[PDB]
Amino acid sequence: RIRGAFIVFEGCDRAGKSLQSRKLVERIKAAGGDVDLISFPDRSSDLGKFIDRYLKKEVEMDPKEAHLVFAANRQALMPLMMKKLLKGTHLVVDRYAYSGIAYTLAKGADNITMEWAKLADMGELRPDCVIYFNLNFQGKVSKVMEQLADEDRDLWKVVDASLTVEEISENVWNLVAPILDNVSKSLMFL
Amino acid sequence: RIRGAFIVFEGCDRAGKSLQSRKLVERIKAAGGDVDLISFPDRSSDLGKFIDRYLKKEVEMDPKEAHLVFAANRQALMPLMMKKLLKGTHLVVDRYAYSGIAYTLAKGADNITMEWAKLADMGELRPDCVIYFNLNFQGKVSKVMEQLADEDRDLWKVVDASLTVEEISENVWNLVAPILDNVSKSLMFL
Ligand SMILES: Cc1cn([C@H]2C[C@H](O)[C@@H](COP(=O)(O)O)O2)c(=O)[nH]c1=O
Ligand SMILES: Cc1cn([C@H]2C[C@H](O)[C@@H](COP(=O)(O)O)O2)c(=O)[nH]c1=O
Repeated sequence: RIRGAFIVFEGCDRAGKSLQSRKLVERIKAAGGDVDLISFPDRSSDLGKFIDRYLKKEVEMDPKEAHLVFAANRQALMPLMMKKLLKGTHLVVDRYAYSGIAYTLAKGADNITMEWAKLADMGELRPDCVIYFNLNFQGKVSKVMEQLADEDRDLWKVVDASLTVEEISENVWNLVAPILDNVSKSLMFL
Repeated sequence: RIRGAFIVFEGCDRAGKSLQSRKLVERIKAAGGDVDLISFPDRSSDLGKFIDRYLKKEVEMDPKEAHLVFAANRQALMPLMMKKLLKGTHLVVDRYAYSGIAYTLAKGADNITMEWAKLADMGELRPDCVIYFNLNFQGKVSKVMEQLADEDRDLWKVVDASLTVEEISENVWNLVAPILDNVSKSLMFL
């Protein structure tokens, strides 16, 4: 067993996650490393195109409905992701189950709790590290992201997404690099 | 609290569930009762039309993906269903979470268990009675339906779907009628 690391980037919209994920992937390749970039929702599947329609406000879904649909989109990619990590390929993943929970809880729907919202993604891979880009609807998403982060300060590392692009990139590298060495370990699951 | 009963019909395809559900609804109305008929998957929503495309083999979904999507389609209707029962309206429901489990387990996918498959539908209403129409892919769906039925012989009543239409209708009435009187009770959940 020689496995890659599983790195998740989380945060509110506009936090520069998309760019910082491409940069981390570039640093890992500059270290001769094998790495793939995954982004959720995965819009390339049939369900992902439905989700894209949802995000464009062309189709509607209730809170619990939408929660399970975004989770199904993640569950769909677990065989591919497990194969890649086991081959030794690192995964950098932009948004994951935590976005799923935070965006679902921020809707304030009746009869949803955090305990309920954790059921949908059970069995999915657990990341070796979650990088949270810390920078209204987005305001309550951040509140949930803070509660998740403080629930598990082992997994969650918080970067200052207000600093410069190159500066954030540097701080992310400094957190992630020790993990790349240390994991080559059993897979962890939610 | 004066609530209606929640009756689920389950079984393999071709078991006459669709007709027997319309007949039960007719008997309840003939008893002056308020009743609505619900069928899953609910093809009238945006997600339900996606599911219809799935069943027509026009879109694809992996086992775990499909499981959560069919479950989201059920979760979507829970506010409506709870409102109806609380108003005293009986619900006769053709297919439910149990079909969801059975059809999902019959695919024989890797890394699915019955324990996993029960997570998606948690929080949904639990029926007061499940009528199982007892009459290859459909062969393993029946095997799962038998295991579910024998797990909980309080809830599950098994009818002989080989007898005549009018005869099955009679046997279903004889099981359901005592429940209609007795529930008018707290709601039960999965
Ligand atoms: C992964 C995920 C994303 N989202 C949202 C966050 C974004 O507003 C949107 C698309 O994200 P994106 O901009 O990163 O593509 O989908 C959810 O609502 N639930 C989820 O589970
Ligand atoms: C409710 C439900 C139905 N199904 C299947 C059973 C049928 O083959 C099909 C449509 O059922 P229908 O003929 O009762 O409309 O969908 C699932 O695969 N999963 C589910 O959760």
